[PDB]
Amino acid sequence: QDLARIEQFLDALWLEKNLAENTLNAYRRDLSMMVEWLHHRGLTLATAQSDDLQALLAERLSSARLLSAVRRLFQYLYREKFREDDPSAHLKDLSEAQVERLLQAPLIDQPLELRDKAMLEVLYATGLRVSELVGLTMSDISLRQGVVRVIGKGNKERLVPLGEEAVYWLETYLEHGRPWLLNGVSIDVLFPSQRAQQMTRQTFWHRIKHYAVLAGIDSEKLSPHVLRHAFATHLLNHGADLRVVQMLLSDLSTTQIYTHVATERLRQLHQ
Repeated sequence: QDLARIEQFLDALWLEKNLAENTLNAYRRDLSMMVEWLHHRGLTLATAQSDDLQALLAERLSSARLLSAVRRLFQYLYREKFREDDPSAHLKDLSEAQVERLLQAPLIDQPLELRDKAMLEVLYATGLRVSELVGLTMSDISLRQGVVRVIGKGNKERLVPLGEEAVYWLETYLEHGRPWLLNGVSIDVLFPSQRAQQMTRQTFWHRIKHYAVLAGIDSEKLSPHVLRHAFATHLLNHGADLRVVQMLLSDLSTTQIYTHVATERLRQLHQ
C-alpha cells in the first residue's frame, strides 16, 4: 500500500509536466529506501513522524535530494488528505454548497461554458486531474461504454468509468458545445479552446476561478487539491452508482476515494 502510494505520487508528480524521469527515479529510489527504512522501524507512511524523518536523513549524509523527495511526498499526502499533517514541514476549505454552486455556475447555452460544464462533471466524477482532462482526445472516449481512456507515466493506459451524469453532460456537450467551438476545424482534442486549439491546465484553471468566483468561493485561494478533495467527498456523499462504497469505506483520502469509485463503477460495467 505504501509503495503504491509512491507510484501514485510520482504519477501525480509526472502529471504536472515537471521534473524528469531522472529526478523521478531518484525520487522512486529515495522514497522506497525511506519506506523500507520506516517499515523496518515499525512505522508507516501514515505514522512516520518528523523525528523519524529527522533520523532517516541523518542515517548517512544525498541529504538534499533525499530531503527533496521526502518533502514533496509528504506535501503530497497532506494535500491528498492521506494524513492530516505534513510530518516533513519543519525538516479542506470548501463546503458542499460551494461545490454545488460552482458546478451550477457554467451557463449551458454558451458552447464554451458547456465545455467547461462537461470538464467539471468529468473532474467531479472520475477524479482525473485538470492535466489529464485537457489532453484527452476524441479517441479517449466511449460514452456508450461509459469510460474515458487515460494515458499515464509509461504508456500506462487505463480506463476510468465516467458514471451516468458525466456521460450525460459529455453527450450534451458533444451535441451542443464542441461542434460550435470547432466550426468544422478538425482537431482530435476532446475539449478545445474557443479558437479551436488544445487548451492547457492553466488556461482551464482560469475558467475554474471564474466559476469559483460566481459561487462565492475565494478564487485566488482555491487550489487543485482542495477542489479535487471537495469533489471526491461530495461525490462519495451523494453519487448514485456508488451505493455502498460508503459502506465499505473512515479518514478518506482523495485518491483512495476515487480508486474505490473507479473500482465499483468498472465492476458494474463489466456486469
